[PDB]
Amino acid sequence: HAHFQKAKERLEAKHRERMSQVMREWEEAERQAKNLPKADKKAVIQHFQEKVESLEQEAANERQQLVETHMARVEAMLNDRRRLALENYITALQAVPPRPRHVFNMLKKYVRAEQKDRQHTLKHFEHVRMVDPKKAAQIRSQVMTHLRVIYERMNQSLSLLYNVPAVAEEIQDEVDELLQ
Repeated sequence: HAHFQKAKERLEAKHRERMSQVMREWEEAERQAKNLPKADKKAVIQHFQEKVESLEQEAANERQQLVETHMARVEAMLNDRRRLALENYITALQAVPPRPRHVFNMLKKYVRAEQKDRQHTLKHFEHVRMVDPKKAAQIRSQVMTHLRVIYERMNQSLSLLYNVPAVAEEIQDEVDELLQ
């Protein structure tokens, strides 16, 4: 996500630099227009106001596209991190004999992968809800659906632990720390 915060910061510096050039050009336009009629003086104001307006719109566009790519990329990576962890956890469960600490460390990596996915998803949805509530209402369903899926999957994965009760009893408390 460093990739993202860096892009984010640069997007801002770009927009802020562009916003500065406009405010200058405006100043000069104002001056190089003093020797002008009212209607022509009001045209300059309108003109730079519309210039600022389009600049803000394109920055909004860049920001949106940036998060969109970010979400896509992070989802593919999180999915893979989850798949590998789940495999290592299931494989630990079937070891003969099963080793409690090894099962726990693999389970922890898997739970953390799922928690990461849930957290990232929720944080991005909440960001939208805070800045643009009406827009959040539009993706609400898709988001909650993805969250429920993560919840069901993690719980089903955790339930596998009860197929090896001896192991479950030995790591139950630490597993609780994990979910608490």
